[PDB]
Amino acid sequence: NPFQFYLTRVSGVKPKYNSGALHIKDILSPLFGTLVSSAQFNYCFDVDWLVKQYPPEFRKKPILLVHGDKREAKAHLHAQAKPYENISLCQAKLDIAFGTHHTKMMLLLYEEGLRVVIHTSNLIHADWHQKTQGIWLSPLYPRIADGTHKSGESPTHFKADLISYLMAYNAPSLKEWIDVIHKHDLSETNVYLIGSTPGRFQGSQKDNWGHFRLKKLLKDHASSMPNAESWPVVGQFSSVGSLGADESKWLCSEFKESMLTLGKESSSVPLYLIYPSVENVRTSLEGYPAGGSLPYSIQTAEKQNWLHSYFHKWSAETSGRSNAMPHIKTYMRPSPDFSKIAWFLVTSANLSKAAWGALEKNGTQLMIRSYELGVLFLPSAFGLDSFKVKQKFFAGPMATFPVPYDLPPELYGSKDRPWIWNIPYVKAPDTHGNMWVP
Ligand SMILES: O=C(O)c1c[nH]c2c(-c3ccccc3)cccc2c1=O
Repeated sequence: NPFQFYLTRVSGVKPKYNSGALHIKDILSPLFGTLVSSAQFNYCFDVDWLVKQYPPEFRKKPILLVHGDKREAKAHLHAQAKPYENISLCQAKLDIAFGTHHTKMMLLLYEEGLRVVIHTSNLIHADWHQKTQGIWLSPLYPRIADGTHKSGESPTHFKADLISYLMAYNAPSLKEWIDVIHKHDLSETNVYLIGSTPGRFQGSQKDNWGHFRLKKLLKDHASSMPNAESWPVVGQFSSVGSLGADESKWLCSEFKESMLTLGKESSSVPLYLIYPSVENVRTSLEGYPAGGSLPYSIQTAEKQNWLHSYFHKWSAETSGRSNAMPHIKTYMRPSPDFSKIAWFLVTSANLSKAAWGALEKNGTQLMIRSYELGVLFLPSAFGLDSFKVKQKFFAGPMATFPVPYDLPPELYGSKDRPWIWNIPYVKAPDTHGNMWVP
């Protein structure tokens, strides 16, 4: 395969459903490269656990943890890392209220080159145990010879775009990583970077981030087809923000409008949202505790009951993961019969204005609260007009894209409810025999 899109290993499925999956120990193995230094961008860290995932011979190499924690949470993280003299920390600035550092990325510097890993898992045991999570693995990027002057840039502009993302932090520890990236050849990269960074962007900067970044890439590098209006949009996520009193406020006015962009020319497009029902969580491998990582609050939900008529169950027989609750987030554009897709995005971004941006100041400014990161797969970047959907995620032309859940998505039944994490479920017990009492 040219796509290098993986799922994490799931404890409890048959071996055939983990053949081709990756655990964090696999990613950090010496088979991938001889580690010199690494940077771990994430939201939540268990530092004792994380160091144990590195190979023993690499556990004293420098590690930088890039996080967004403040005040007592910041102190707690520093306390976790103090026993490890080789670990440094970088607090990403969050100057807009209610923002978080959600980006999940590894920079892995080797003797042999550099690797970039953009993924969806927190650095804690539970996120790699029984969840559905996504990983994109970059090629091994070779170093540019000292004295040679080459750009090292890809046709997707990935090198410049990754440097731009890191520059937004304005952090000394990340200037060091920017200099590392400048020294490597990333020309083989076949994905586009889609990032969010906190701020208020107008003018030339409007298209740099968030859903306007996605819109710009789809305008420039995808083609519109006849009957495009019949190609649905699918969004699949693990959390939902406050989207407003009706769909016209944000979901179907600016978010969907960016997502349905194709080509440079100038809505009844079906919108499918995939989000675990209560029954999905109850019967999952983890049981109700899986809902601890699906943080949809009742306060938000009760203000937007209109949204739930868009919701479809989690189903993933194609990858044997129907009972492995999703923490991956994906967005894609399938054909009307779900046999092809016009593009696929894997990202940290949930269905929220904080992650994707919301227009302000009479439509002239995009305000984003959070850091997010994902990679976009476009057929044009692979010499194709569309991707055929792989029918079985782990089965065997390698130009078919491995969609990790079932299509078409299945609408909630009349008795289904979206998982809401801060109310009790006492009607029926989970796979471990327990109820849920927040
Ligand atoms: O990395 C990620 O995707 C995650 C980000 N926030 C999470 C929260 C949370 C939500 C609101 C306020 C504080 C915490 C709770 C449970 C899991 C997550 C989580 O998994």
